[PDB]
Amino acid sequence: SVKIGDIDGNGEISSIDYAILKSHLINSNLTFKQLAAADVDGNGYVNSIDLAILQMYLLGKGGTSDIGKNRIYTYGDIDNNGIVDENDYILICNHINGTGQLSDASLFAADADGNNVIDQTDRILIEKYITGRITHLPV
Amino acid sequence: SVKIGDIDGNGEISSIDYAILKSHLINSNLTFKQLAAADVDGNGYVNSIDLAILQMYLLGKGGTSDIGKNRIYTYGDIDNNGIVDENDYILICNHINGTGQLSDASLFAADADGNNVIDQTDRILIEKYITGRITHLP
Ligand SMILES: [Ca+2]
Ligand SMILES: [Ca+2]
Ligand SMILES: [Ca+2]
Ligand SMILES: [Ca+2]
Ligand SMILES: [Ca+2]
Ligand SMILES: [Ca+2]
Ligand SMILES: [Ca+2]
Ligand SMILES: [Ca+2]
Repeated sequence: SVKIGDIDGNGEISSIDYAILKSHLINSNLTFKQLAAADVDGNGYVNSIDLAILQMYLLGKGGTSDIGKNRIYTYGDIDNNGIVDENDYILICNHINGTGQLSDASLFAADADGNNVIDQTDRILIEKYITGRITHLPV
Repeated sequence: SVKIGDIDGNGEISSIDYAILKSHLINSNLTFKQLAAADVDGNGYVNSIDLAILQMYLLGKGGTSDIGKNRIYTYGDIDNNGIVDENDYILICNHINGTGQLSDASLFAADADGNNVIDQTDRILIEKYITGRITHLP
């Protein structure tokens, strides 16, 4: 499960989560799972606006946000429309071929073997899943 | 500062906060300030619904709530209308006299000496505050 804002993965939202995101925005260091947790506003990309929303939440000053909620994801569902199908395959293929970069927040769903790399193995697994040759993704 | 759901007052919302509130609902023990923090849904009373909302939040399953937000308190402003006047005084007097009980969440605003009791001392102190004899409630 991915908890929005829970950058260190410990299940609770704290100033350490914020510190890790702030450091990442200076020098990238977050895993795919952390990038999914870091996309506080849900627009797919991890940036200083996400950081700001997390700051306002932690200081008690925030409006309504998804911080603390479990993020809805399905492995292989890269566009997060609730189905794994050939449009998900296209997104990962273009990513691998250099003709379209996956959003920061969708890398976790694309990483079908959970090794924090997007490569041919992920594509093949999604291909097998779509065509019914495997019942689930290994992750 | 009162932060909603932050029962232990450490500035963050965690499983410890839930444990303290659950313990209180079994055997009452929260301070007035903790009661203010525990009224998650803002309805004035601290009960199992507040606990349930905190539980859902900590499991990542909650809807929209005020958990984590600061709730601004003005000492002596019992009706939360932004001024301290005779109407706040009446609310504390009735409470003391047993002719109307303050909500759990307003006890912190009424407690002029911070001893987690509302008694004749809180009445005298708000009187002095309203009439300007004391510059601020202790
Ligand atoms: Ca955390
Ligand atoms: Ca974002
Ligand atoms: Ca899809
Ligand atoms: Ca992979
Ligand atoms: Ca706390
Ligand atoms: Ca309540
Ligand atoms: Ca008032
Ligand atoms: Ca008192």
